Amino acid sequence: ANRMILNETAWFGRGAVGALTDEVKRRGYQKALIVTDKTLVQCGVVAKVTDKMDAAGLAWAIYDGVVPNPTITVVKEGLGVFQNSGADYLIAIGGGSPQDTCKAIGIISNNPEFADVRSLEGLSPTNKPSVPILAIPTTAGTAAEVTIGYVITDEEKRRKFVCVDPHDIPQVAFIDADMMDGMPPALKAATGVDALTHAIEGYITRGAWALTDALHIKAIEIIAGALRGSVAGDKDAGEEMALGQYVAGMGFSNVGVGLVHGMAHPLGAFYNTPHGVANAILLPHVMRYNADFTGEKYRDIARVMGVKVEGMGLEEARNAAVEAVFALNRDVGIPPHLRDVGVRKEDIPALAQAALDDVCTGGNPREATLEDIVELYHTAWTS
Amino acid sequence: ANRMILNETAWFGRGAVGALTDEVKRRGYQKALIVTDKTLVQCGVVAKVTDKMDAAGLAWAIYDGVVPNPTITVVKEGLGVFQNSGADYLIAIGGGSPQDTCKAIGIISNNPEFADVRSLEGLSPTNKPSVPILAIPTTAGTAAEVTIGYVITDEEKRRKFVCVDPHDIPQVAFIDADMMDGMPPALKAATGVDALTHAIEGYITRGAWALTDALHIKAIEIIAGALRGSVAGDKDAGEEMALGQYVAGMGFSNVGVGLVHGMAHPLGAFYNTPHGVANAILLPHVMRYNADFTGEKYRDIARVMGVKVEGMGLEEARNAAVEAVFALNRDVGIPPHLRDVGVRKEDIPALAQAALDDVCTGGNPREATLEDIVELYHTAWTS
Ligand SMILES: NC(=O)C1=CN([C@@H]2O[C@H](COP(=O)(O)OP(=O)(O)OC[C@H]3O[C@@H](n4cnc5c(N)ncnc54)[C@H](O)[C@@H]3O)[C@@H](O)[C@H]2O)C=CC1
Ligand SMILES: NC(=O)C1=CN([C@@H]2O[C@H](COP(=O)(O)OP(=O)(O)OC[C@H]3O[C@@H](n4cnc5c(N)ncnc54)[C@H](O)[C@@H]3O)[C@@H](O)[C@H]2O)C=CC1
Ligand SMILES: [Fe+3]
Ligand SMILES: [Fe+3]
Repeated sequence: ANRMILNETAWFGRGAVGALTDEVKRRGYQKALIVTDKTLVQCGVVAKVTDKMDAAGLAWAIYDGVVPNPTITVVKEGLGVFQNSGADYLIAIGGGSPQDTCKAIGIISNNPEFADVRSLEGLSPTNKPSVPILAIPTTAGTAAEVTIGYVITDEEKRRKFVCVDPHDIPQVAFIDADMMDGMPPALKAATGVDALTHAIEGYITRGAWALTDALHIKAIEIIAGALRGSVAGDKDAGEEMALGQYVAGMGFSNVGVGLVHGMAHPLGAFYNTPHGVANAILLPHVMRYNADFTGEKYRDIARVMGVKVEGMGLEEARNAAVEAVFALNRDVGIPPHLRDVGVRKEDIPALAQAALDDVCTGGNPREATLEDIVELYHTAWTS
Repeated sequence: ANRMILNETAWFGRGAVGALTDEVKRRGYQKALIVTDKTLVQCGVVAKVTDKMDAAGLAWAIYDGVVPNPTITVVKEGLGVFQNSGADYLIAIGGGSPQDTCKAIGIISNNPEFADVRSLEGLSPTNKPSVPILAIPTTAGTAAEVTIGYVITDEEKRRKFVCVDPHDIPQVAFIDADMMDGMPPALKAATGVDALTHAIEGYITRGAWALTDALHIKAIEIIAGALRGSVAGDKDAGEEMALGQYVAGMGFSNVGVGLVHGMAHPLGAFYNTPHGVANAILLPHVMRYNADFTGEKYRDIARVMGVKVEGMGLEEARNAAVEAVFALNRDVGIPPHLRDVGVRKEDIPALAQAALDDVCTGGNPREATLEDIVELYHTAWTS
């Protein structure tokens, strides 16, 4: 049997954070800890929420110490703030980094034996649900608001580790493009191809089944249709991306991804490479590696990405899907090589071992060896 | 902004009730009231759940007094059992009737100011969540396990009233075709076209948007592909129908349906007509009435119902969709006229007024007058 964890309550569309004060009142919560970063405070994005909260007379404190690729230290700092704040719920405002941080705080806060943070890794044997989380994405996106995974950086060990826990699922997600319009184009592009990577790896993952297939192929269609326009600054394209990134989550959270996420995590841990950029560069190279274990599914990808696949045989359609992703990466200004974003040749053997041992690699529809991952990094390295 | 209420946790596939004992233990519940009917006790379908529960050492009581089109009297009997049982949670085993009954008991049981049952009608202003509900459908189906609506019969007033409450959403749904194989073919057919009706009315409802559209058109595809085979007794067709009926719910619960449900509720209340059979007879007639306010959407329906649309104008495609539903109704043995299932000509004026006042009618993409609903019943009535 296949399990689906989803958000019990989700609000979709420009103005969706408009619903938050009434959700909080109907739930009887008394005080929020908002988990976010200095940038979203600075740019006035957190204020879009706190202004409404203040107008409704709802108490909030704020932790803004989250850094991209959130570390064990960030989780413990935020945990310390929550525990002294008196908060009875959490509001995650940000991308993956604040949202994963918020999941770790919420879990540890109702399961205090996990406050070392490392022991949460894998299928966390938590007894209690997370402190309730209201999740507000500001990137488009990691789909953190609807996934049961969160990823934390162990600095001492130089590795991103995955915590998977149904207890961490947010009680409400607010998917509101107003909260996303301030993303620089490069951030829209990087988080866009992240979303696309989720949808494409979810579509072809070992555990894929009819429902996740339907969700994933619709998310690829929405993302491929909207990203160029969103990066260009189109309003409706921004709103489409907010939805597409989410729908991808509904799928990949429940069945997994593959070697792209597997190979992107070591780059995060070694170099602090943004997750989306690492995914964007690796995606077409890994799709080429996977092509022969994906049945007719690349034909579907090619079609929804606007390639005329009528008549074109399966081998040509598989290549047109890989090329449509190369073309998207170029069109939205993602650098094409790992060397352009600070990766070192010398590190590839160690990166490849960490990629092979990454839990996300298990979902890849083609069995990867150390030497295959070594070769793949070398292919993404430089011309 | 658009809201989605879904199941936080759902298990899909043959053997899905296999997960119930683990879900109960993880949740720390002490004692279930199972809400069901004498038929599912008699046919040994309840035992498929209680045998696993007994093997896991889990306490259960049982209320088996639910009748099709569950009355106020059934809700109060079940309420009385729950309140004296000591149960801390509910397991709904059945079709719409036990599942809607279980939602009413769960709500009333944590919201004692609604125990008259009539006051729950509409957007019930409940303060408290329902007693937690684990939902196990045995028909394919009403999608009750995932909807926020429930429908109760006021015998004295001769009317089905709709209660809409996010507090009633089941904590976990187990969608397990093993629990559905015992349905007589006529019940598979009647609940099948119910599922199809939900998906088609959801697809064209006034509140329809991108997410519900994707869910609905995928559910029409699954249902139209599997129903004939399921009615014939095909195993995999049965499993497909279990999924399709659910996916339809994920949509229509969150945006609504239309005039088919609106006109079927009076038949329930006047005659105790099965819901699905009334939906099946009315569906193609209402679809023809709606055709011109459905954009390109009947062309989508025609395609996924296996009509060759390659070089077909939208007018012809709209008619082929109406005809594909007539053809399905014939092939699965649904009587074609309202007169064949015990409706009276003399009642049509009163039925039409009750249909017009039914809250479900509001979603219809074409504004219905009394005269239009009168005419529609007359069209479905006889040769
Ligand atoms: N929880 C899960 O299931 C998943 C986890 N992840 C994790 O998510 C993280 C990546 O999160 P992302 O959203 O890609 O970025 P992020 O949350 O790391 O943020 C990147 C940077 O963009 C800035 N930023 C974010 N939103 C902005 C906005 N609206 N306007 C202006 N600046 C803004 C932030 O302040 C930050 O400096 C990684 O740690 C990755 O491992 C990725 C996918 C799935
Ligand atoms: N909750 C919601 O949002 C919705 C509500 N409904 C409600 O659902 C009700 C109709 O529910 P249905 O599921 O169509 O039927 P039902 O639950 O009323 O049952 C119909 C008959 O079939 C029998 N049966 C059910 N499963 C069986 C199985 N596996 N094997 C043998 N016999 C079986 C039952 O014992 C019963 O006698 C109506 O009262 C309607 O208003 C309908 C759809 C949506
Ligand atoms: Fe990702
Ligand atoms: Fe129905």
